[PDB]
Amino acid sequence: GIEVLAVRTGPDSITEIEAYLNPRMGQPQNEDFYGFSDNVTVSDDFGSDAPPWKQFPCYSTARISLPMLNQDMTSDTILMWEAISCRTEVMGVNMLTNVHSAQKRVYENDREGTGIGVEGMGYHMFAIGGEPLELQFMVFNHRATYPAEATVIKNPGASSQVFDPNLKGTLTADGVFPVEAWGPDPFKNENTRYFGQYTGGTQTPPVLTFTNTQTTILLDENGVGPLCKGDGLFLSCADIVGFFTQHNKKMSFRGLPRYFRVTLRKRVVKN
Amino acid sequence: IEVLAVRTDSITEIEAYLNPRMGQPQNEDFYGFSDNVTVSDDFGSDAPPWKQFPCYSTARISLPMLTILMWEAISCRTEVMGVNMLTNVHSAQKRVYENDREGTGIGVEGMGYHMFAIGGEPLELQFMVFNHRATYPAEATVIKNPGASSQVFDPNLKGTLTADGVFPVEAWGPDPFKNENTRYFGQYTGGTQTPPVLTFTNTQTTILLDENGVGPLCKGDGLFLSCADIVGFFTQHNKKMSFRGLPRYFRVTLRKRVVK
Amino acid sequence: GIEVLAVRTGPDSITEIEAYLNPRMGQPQNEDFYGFSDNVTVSDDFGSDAPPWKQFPCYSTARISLPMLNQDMTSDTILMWEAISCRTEVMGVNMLTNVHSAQKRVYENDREGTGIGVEGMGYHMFAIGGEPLELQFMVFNHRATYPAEATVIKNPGASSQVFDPNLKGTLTADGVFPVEAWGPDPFKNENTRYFGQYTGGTQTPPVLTFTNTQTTILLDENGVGPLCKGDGLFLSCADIVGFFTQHNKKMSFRGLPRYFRVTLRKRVVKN
Amino acid sequence: IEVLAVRTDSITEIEAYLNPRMGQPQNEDFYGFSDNVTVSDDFGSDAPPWKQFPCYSTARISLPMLDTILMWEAISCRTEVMGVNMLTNVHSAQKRVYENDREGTGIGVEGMGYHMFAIGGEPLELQFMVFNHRATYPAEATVIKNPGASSQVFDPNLKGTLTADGVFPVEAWGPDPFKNENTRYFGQYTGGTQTPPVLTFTNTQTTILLDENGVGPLCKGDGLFLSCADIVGFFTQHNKKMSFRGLPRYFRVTLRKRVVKN
Amino acid sequence: IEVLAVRDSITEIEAYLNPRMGQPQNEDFYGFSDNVTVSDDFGSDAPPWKQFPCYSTARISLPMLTILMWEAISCRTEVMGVNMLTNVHSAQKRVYENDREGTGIGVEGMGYHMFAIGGEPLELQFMVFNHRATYPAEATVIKNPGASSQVFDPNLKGTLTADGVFPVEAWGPDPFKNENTRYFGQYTGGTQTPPVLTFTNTQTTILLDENGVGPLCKGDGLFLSCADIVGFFTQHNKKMSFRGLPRYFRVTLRKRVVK
Ligand SMILES: CC(=O)N[C@H]1[C@H](O[C@H]2[C@@H](O)[C@@H](CO)O[C@H](O[C@@H]3[C@H](O)[C@@H](O)[C@H](O)O[C@@H]3CO)[C@@H]2O)O[C@H](CO)[C@H](O)[C@@H]1O
Ligand SMILES: CC(=O)N[C@H]1[C@H](O[C@H]2[C@@H](O)[C@@H](CO)O[C@H](O[C@@H]3[C@H](O)[C@@H](O)[C@H](O)O[C@@H]3CO)[C@@H]2O)O[C@H](CO)[C@H](O)[C@@H]1O
Ligand SMILES: CC(=O)N[C@H]1[C@H](O[C@@H]2[C@@H](O)[C@@H](O)O[C@H](CO)[C@@H]2O)O[C@H](CO)[C@H](O)[C@@H]1O
Ligand SMILES: CC(=O)N[C@H]1[C@H](O[C@@H]2[C@@H](O)[C@@H](O)O[C@H](CO)[C@@H]2O)O[C@H](CO)[C@H](O)[C@@H]1O
Ligand SMILES: [K+]
Ligand SMILES: [K+]
Ligand SMILES: [K+]
Ligand SMILES: [K+]
Ligand SMILES: [K+]
Ligand SMILES: [Mg+2]
Ligand SMILES: [Mg+2]
Ligand SMILES: [Mg+2]
Ligand SMILES: [Mg+2]
Ligand SMILES: [Mg+2]
Repeated sequence: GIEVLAVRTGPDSITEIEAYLNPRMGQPQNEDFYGFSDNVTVSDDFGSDAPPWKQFPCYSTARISLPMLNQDMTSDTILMWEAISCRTEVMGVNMLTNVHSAQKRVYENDREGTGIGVEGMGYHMFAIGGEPLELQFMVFNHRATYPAEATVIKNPGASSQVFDPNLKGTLTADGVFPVEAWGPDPFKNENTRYFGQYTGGTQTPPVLTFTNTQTTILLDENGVGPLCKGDGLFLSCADIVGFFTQHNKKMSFRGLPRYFRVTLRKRVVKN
Repeated sequence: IEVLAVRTDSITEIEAYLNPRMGQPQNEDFYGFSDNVTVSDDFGSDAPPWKQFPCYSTARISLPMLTILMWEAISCRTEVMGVNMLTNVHSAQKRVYENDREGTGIGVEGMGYHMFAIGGEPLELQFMVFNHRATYPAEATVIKNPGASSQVFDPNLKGTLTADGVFPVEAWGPDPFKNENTRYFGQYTGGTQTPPVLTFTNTQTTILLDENGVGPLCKGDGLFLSCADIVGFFTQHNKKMSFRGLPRYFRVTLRKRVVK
Repeated sequence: GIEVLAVRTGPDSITEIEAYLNPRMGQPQNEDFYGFSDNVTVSDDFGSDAPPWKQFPCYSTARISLPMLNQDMTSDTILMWEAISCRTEVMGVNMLTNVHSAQKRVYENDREGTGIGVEGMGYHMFAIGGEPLELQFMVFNHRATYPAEATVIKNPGASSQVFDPNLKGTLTADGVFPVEAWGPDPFKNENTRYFGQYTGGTQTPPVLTFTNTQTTILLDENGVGPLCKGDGLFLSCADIVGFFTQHNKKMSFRGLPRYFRVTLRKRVVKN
Repeated sequence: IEVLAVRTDSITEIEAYLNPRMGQPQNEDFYGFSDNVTVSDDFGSDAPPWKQFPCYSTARISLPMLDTILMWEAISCRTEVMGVNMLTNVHSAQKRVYENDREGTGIGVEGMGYHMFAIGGEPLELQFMVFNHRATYPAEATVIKNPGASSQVFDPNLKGTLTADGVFPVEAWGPDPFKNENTRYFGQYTGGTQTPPVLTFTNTQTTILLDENGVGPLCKGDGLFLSCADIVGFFTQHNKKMSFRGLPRYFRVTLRKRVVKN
Repeated sequence: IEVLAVRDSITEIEAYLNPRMGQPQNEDFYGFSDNVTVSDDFGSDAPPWKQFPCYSTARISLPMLTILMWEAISCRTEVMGVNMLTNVHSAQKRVYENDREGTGIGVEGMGYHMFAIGGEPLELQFMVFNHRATYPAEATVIKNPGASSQVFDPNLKGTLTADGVFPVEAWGPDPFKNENTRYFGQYTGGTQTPPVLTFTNTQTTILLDENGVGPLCKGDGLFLSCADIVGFFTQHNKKMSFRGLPRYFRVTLRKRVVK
């Protein structure tokens, strides 16, 4: 319900922020497995499914405080920051050339060859908005009991295995909304742009690109970018690269951090 | 229909979801899945049990009440929702190293079949089957005794998608000889261990205007949405496999069109 | 050597035709395995190679009779139908979601899993022309003895395993020109547009798309579409989806029919 | 060459084919194939026999005879790998999908695709570069002898030109990006041995050969130089012996008369 | 740098960087790593020198020329020697090893292809798979980098100032810096992945930023960097080594007036 008016265009009308989101794969920060999940355990049935904390990835999010542009918030019009473009890069793609660190080998029976490296599912998504990303709760198995550390809808019922219009949330906190339990809500997010790709498998080769030359335009079909409510820019992502497999065949998620550059301009809006 | 001028009050937007109809009933523990797939020994004794195969999803959306005016669908967004759930490799899945009782679950793998249709009347179907001798269950809507020509194109074997969750995906497809008033789109990747590849964004708008600049015209002020979204197979520890589906989001923008 | 003159415009100037071509994978029409080849047998050497009839696919073709637009064919100029655009779709893709019909199972040793469905090579091609598709004879093994039912160059010699400028033909008949022995001739086909893709393997997943929204322009670099000599529109195709594998490991080609919509306009030509 | 006005019968089109040179002799039963590939135990005793490895195809096309002089300028091309249809053959003496059961189709052609072509007004300029510098190439092949360890990466001394058909090994020579000012080249490599081959064909694709300055290859000696290599994969026999399989390439080239300073 | 107008005025350079996969130049395995060994745990992880690839880099001296600077406006780049990967006879594990039959498997596995063109050294972010890895003395790394180095730590910076000693697995381009460099990278992982490479002399990449300004060559130096891991070479005894290829650079520069 924001009435959008004129773009401002002077030499001081554009700002740029840069930010990083570290991955939240499960293992705690400042400890030896930071960037990984704990070794994944698998239930015998849907009824007894209770994934332990640290064994599954959660979304990354941050609110970036922008310069406050309005001396008087009672004026007939105010300025808001409008996100018009971004650059985003998955960082540390270089580290995936490591095939020597405690990895199951290509020829395990012969105790020979390189490590198999990271392989399996890729889940890469990011979102840029003027308010938190709007979520739809949806799970593979509704009878999964998520641990206390996680933010989920408890006892969500059978309808949560597909679309249930009751089961909404917002990405309000870093490292607690499980990736497997929440996704972007296309019924909402009028003030956010999101982008995602899933490549499944457990032996799938990761495919990643990185360049500082690619800009994505964030303007909608009315030429309006995300408008930063309360001078807040919301960045969200998940970057599951695949799995790390140990000699003893235990497997963990590996994630990478994401870079964001967002170019914003001053937009007059009705107040 | 004699189509005259675009009117300009004059624009409306609708949003809808279609849940998948993979075979297991709603409001029960396996909703979103088929029942475990059984395989016949030969084409002559081929009776796929009810709940073991996916069916099309469909709905008619009631549009606001209205020479006549008709709602003309000019653009859409669509999205397969719940892609996020496929990051689950812990729920009762055959493991990567089953012989060692070790590794993640293998997750959902195998065939992707993704189709959607938006029109001003029900989707017109062409009946076509892998094996014409398959005996479909009573619950399913099929052409009985369709004959050998139903394994390829037979101009006689027509239908319309009039009901949700009963038209088998494996027996019906969009009819390219009809559907002048519907746009449809479909992608198929086969296999049983194929990596699923799904994308999601809110930045993709598809224009529904034909070559004459005319969108689907909503007969009886009804907008017809149809889809099927098979994501792949769920494999249990005991190697039983079932279809897994996901729900689809629709946004359609419509405008008032004057017609004769 | 047709001298092309003015395009006719106006409400009488365009016609649209729709047609289907059923696949010719080997098994006879109106019998239980229509849409399939017979089970593929494999030779022990190139010298003894003699593929039986029904075991290999052939090209589909039709000549569509167009409205006869000229009352007098002796006039200094006549009208010809000129194909300017087409839509084409592989029909029946829906059927490949069948993994229950007598298929080798994913876990055959456990008698468990879905069927493996249709997997392996995809060969998809179509042509639209004002005359028969012009062909180049070319074979994997020149010593192959084709059955009497098939149209081939007999005793073609070693040069037929690569390009031999002598080994020309035209796609004059339906369901008899083996796919594996004939391909489009890029030296000819001035009045035909053809398009093809091959994806090999026997375990390769089929990849097919279908929509009623995709139009292919058929005008050449001079703005001239295929001109229908004698009011005949030539449609050709092959749509090998992959193989059907039985429980006993016998394998057969599976094909699908193709839809054509062709938009034609009246073109004046010299006569 | 100082380039002046386009003098545009100012236009000519040529068509040609280059048969592959996979190793087995022409006019004999395995034409299009290599001989069955043998693998060495180590880099120090590595001598790939003649016929077991592919070589580049090349031809010079004689064009219509012609202060300043006229030269033919190639402005566009079509090219096509022909015979893609033959790869639907899964019956000709092929290892079977279920060999232990003596059942299934043949496995067909699978493995690496190496597809390159070049169109120039002089021979394609080459850079010598090899997997293993100690490989002993056969007498039939054109190689740099004793090329040194440098030749496993870039060495500026190790140059050649593609002057003859069917004798420059693909695995020892590639296009030189430091040269080829008067040639356009294009290449694609997909590796492996069981990789699915992917090939397309159409007569609706034309490639523009003009450079940044709007000049196409100028045909020195009124000669048009066509080169290629089209490895589609490996043929596997019942006894697991493997051989390269190649396909011929079509070229159409449109040329116009260009005035140049003599 | 305050950038004024585009100012005889154009120059072109060509260069190659040979790969630094680990085995020494002018010896029989130039282009390869040594055979890769694998640790039993993250705690005892000490990759020997020559078993892992490092970045290649060179500074190109530009012609002697408010001030004027050289501004890189376009490049061509190509991975050379793609032709050599058609070799399936040179001491490779056979397709049917049990039968001592078939071609060699050739080069297979991970592709890492990155290049950068700049007016100063490439700015690096340190990031490693396993922070407890002990890199050998020959390598340039951050010693005892801590758990934060397994993801993004803003304290863990370098610049690519030396050829063949910055491990690819420890350094990547820093998106927080590199305002005067253009970098491009693609990774495809796995150990049995088919390599996919293209080559042509018909592709030119524009190096101008959103303000129409290319890399400005500080001290009249042009900085070229790359890593081109094509995949692994597998011997009959299943030992595996990195295989790299050299990269070609063409760069077009123009004279630019700056304050
Ligand atoms: C053991 C197992 O995996 N059970 C799963 C169950 O499979 C059975 C089910 O698919 C039925 C059809 O509804 O078919 C088979 O059971 C038959 C018979 O129908 C049943 O009554 C008897 O118990 O055993 C028979 C042979 O097993 C399948 O085993 O399916 C459910 C979903 O419907 C769950 O997946 C359950 O884990
Ligand atoms: C058995 C078989 O597959 N035969 C095929 C034949 O393979 C031989 C061929 O590749 C030659 C080199 O020209 O090498 C091997 O044969 C050697 C020797 O050269 C030969 O004279 C002797 O009889 O056998 C030896 C091996 O023990 C290969 O077996 O090659 C042709 C193609 O050239 C056919 O593929 C034939 O089926
Ligand atoms: C023996 C081994 O691989 N140990 C792992 C260790 O695995 C643990 C698992 O065996 C079980 O005991 O649960 C705990 C939960 O924290 C561990 O997952 O995990 C650590 C990293 O967490 C490391 O991978 C060891 O090598
Ligand atoms: C037992 C079996 O799988 N039968 C197949 C049948 O195979 C036949 C083959 O075994 C041999 O006898 O030759 C004939 C040639 O016409 C058959 O190929 O084939 C039919 C299909 O025609 C069917 O697949 C049976 O199940
Ligand atoms: K930006
Ligand atoms: K819309
Ligand atoms: K024969
Ligand atoms: K041409
Ligand atoms: K350049
Ligand atoms: Mg909404
Ligand atoms: Mg119609
Ligand atoms: Mg011709
Ligand atoms: Mg040069
Ligand atoms: Mg910066």
